[PDB]
Amino acid sequence: MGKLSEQLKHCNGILKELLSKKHAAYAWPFYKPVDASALGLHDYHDIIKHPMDLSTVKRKMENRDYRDAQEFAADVRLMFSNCYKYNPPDHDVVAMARKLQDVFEFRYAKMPD
Ligand SMILES: CNC(=O)c1cc(C(=O)N[C@H]2[C@@H]3COC[C@@H]32)cc([C@@H](C)c2ccccc2)n1
Repeated sequence: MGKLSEQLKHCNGILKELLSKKHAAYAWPFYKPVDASALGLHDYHDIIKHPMDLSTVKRKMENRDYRDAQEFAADVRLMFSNCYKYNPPDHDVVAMARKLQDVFEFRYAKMPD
């Protein structure tokens, strides 16, 4: 019942909410890795050096990869940053990223001390 364990339980709660039916209308583009070939995005891996998605975050949490809340938050924010770097700001996927990041940042802020 340490501080790191407690903060990682809060992180796991956030991850479960991001994957829940409540947010599915805007969360679904972030469920699995970007399939660049399938979407015709043949420049994606030249522009994005570190791809990230919620299935990879879930795998790392299940494997006890994350040692603290800051490491978890860095991967979730990397996922949003990749979206803002690659996509024009008027694409629907950017509006969806903005909405899911608002859910993330407001609950992350309620981290137990
Ligand atoms: C994480 N996902 C993405 O970054 C992404 C990018 C693009 C995409 O085509 N981006 C190309 C824009 C014009 O040329 C350069 C950027 C399409 C989609 C798909 C799944 C999609 C998402 C939401 C609503 C409809 C469709 N996701």
